[PDB]
Amino acid sequence: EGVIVNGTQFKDTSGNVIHAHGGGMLKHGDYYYWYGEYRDDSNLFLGVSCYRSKDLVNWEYRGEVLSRNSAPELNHCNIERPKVMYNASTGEFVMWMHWENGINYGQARAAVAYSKTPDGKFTYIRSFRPMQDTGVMDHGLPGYMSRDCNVFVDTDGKGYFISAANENMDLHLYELTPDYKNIASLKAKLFVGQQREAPCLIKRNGYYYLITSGCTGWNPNQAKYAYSKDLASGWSQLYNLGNSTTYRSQPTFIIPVQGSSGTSYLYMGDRWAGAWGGKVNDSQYVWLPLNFISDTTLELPYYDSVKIDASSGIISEYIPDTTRYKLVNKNSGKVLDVLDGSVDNAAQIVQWTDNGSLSQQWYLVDVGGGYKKIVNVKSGRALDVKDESKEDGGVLIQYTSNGGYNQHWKFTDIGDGYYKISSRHCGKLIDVRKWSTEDGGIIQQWSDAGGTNQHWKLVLV
Ligand SMILES: CC(C)S[C@@H]1O[C@H](CO)[C@H](O)[C@H](O)[C@H]1O
Repeated sequence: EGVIVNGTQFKDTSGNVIHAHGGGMLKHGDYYYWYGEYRDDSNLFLGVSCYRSKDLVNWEYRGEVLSRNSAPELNHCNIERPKVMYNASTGEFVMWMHWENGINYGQARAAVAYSKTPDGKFTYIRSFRPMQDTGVMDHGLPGYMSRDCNVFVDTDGKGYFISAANENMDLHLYELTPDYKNIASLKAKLFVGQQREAPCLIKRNGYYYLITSGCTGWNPNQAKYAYSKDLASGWSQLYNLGNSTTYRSQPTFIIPVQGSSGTSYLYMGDRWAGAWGGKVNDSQYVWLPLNFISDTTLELPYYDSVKIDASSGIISEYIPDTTRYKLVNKNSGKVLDVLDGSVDNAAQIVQWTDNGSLSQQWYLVDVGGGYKKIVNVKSGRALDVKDESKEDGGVLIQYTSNGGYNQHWKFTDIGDGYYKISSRHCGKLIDVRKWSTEDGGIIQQWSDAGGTNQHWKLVLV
C-alpha cells in the first residue's frame, strides 16, 4: 500500500509531520535517505533532519544530522537546500548547502559537512564563497555568489556542485576535488542572464538534464529543463516542464529509483507555505514521476496520488476507482479508441469497432466538482483537448496529466444510459467529426447540437 498524497505534509512512522523542506535524497546500500531543513521559531536554521526508508512511503526519523549546535556559525543563520553525495574512494558522505547570516542575504556562500555514516552526526567544516583565492570580485565580496544549490555525481565518480551566482542571474557548475569537500574548478557558466534557480542536475543515457524553476520567491512558477551530451558545453534551450506553476511547487531534487523492472526517475519539490503567508515549517511536499518520452523530450505529469513500488522500480499514477469503461457512440455504434492504439504522447483519439482492446478501455478519476478525468488503460494518459482549444472542430488527443481544465469532463445524463460529455474549458461536447460511422473516425470537440454523434453510453467491462 505505497500511495502518496501530494499537496500535503507527509508523516513519518512515528506519526509526526516530516520536516525536510528543500531537501534531497541519497540511495546507499538498501536504504533511501531523505535530508532536508526546517526553521524553528525565529525563522532561522534549526537543524537538517534525516529520514530513512525502503518503500519510499513510510519514513523513519533518525534525528538531526546537522544542528545549530554543530558550529558557532550555525547558532544564528539561514540554511537552505542541503544536499548529500557519496564518495566511493573515501567511503564518507559529503554534504553541501546554502548559508546566510540570518540577518540578510549579502553572504551568498555555500557550506560543507561530512560523516562516516549517513544517519550519523555530520561535522561542519566551513562556509565560503567559491573561488575566493582567484581574487575575483562578485558584487563587492570575495568569491562568486552561491545561493540555490545542488549536487551531482557523474558515472566517472567525479563530484559536481551547482549553484546560482551573479545575483541568481547565472548558474555555476563547479567541479569538486576527489574528496568532494572542495572546489577544484569552475566547469561551466550555464544559462547566463536567464536567471534560473533551484537547479537539479541528473543524467540518464549519456545525456545530462538540468531542471530549473525560474525565480519568483515563494510563488510557484514555470519550471523548465535542458539537456546536453557534455557538462562543459552543448547545452540545449530551456524547454518548458509542467504547467505555469509547476503544479504549485518548486523543484528540489530528482533521484533515479532503480528496481527489478527498470528505473523510474522521481521528482520532488516544495509547496512553500510562504505562498499563502505561512511559516516554512507549514510547507507541503509534491512528489511526481519524471517520464522520458525520448532522450530529448521530458514529461512531468501531475497525479493527485502517486503509487510507488521501490522494489520493482515503478512510479505511476494511483487510480482510486479501478473500474474499467468503454465509451460507445449512439450514432456510429463504435467505441472510443486511440489511433493505432498508440502510447505516444499527444496521440489522436478516434472511434473504432468494439474489439475488446486495451486502447478502448478507460478509467474515470474524480477531480472535484461534477467533472472527472478520462484516463486510458494501455498508455495511462488523459483525454485532452489539444492546445486548450475553445473552438469547434477542436481535435481530441491523449496527453500527459497536467490538471488542466481541458482534461476535465462532466457527464450529463440524457436517458437510456447515454450521456453528453462536455469539457470544463468551454463546455463543448465530445463529437465524432462529420458524423463518421467508419473506423478511424476523428474524435473532436463541438458545440452541443443535439446530434446523436454527440451522445455516448458508458459500458462496464
Ligand atoms: C501548447 C500550449 C500552448 S497548450 C497545451 O497543449 C498540449 C497539447 O499540445 C495539451 O493539450 C495541454 O493540455 C495544453 O495545455
